[PDB]
Amino acid sequence: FDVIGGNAYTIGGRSRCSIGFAVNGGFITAGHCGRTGATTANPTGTFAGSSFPGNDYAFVRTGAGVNLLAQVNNYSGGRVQVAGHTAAPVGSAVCRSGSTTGWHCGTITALNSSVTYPEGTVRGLIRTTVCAEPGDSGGSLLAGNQAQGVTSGGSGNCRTGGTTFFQPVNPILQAYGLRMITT
Repeated sequence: FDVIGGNAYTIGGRSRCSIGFAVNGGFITAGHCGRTGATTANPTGTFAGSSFPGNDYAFVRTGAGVNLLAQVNNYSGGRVQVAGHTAAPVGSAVCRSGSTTGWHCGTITALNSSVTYPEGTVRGLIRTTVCAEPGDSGGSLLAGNQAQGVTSGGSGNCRTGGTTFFQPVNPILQAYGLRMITT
């Protein structure tokens, strides 16, 4: 089974979230998607660290038969190569891949933003003009070929527009001592 950024995965049968990025040992996604020990399908895996609220990140460990690719689905029948994870500055054009709305782009308008979800406050977020809908959570945010973050949440939708916040990738890699797959 191929793990590609932006694709749906399921948790207890529910397509709640999208894949963020492939890393050594599995993939990273949003913490609100599930708690440590929860199991996924497509791909088969287990949450092996989750931080939400406060942060919004998680790592899902995958095992045999799962190919971890340095790619993000562009939802036009192609893939985008993930080349690194150098953070882009405010004003940068960024595109999000998620399993509900596909590929949508916008610009970074703030860093270290806070939002208050029903569950509590999440801080340290990338604020953007990219739209997202439920199902897109956990999905990839790219500036060109550089991983920026995974979809956390926001307001609005892709029909009328909205504001979407992303958990930056660097703190996730640091939290779990992970390296992004490049090849």
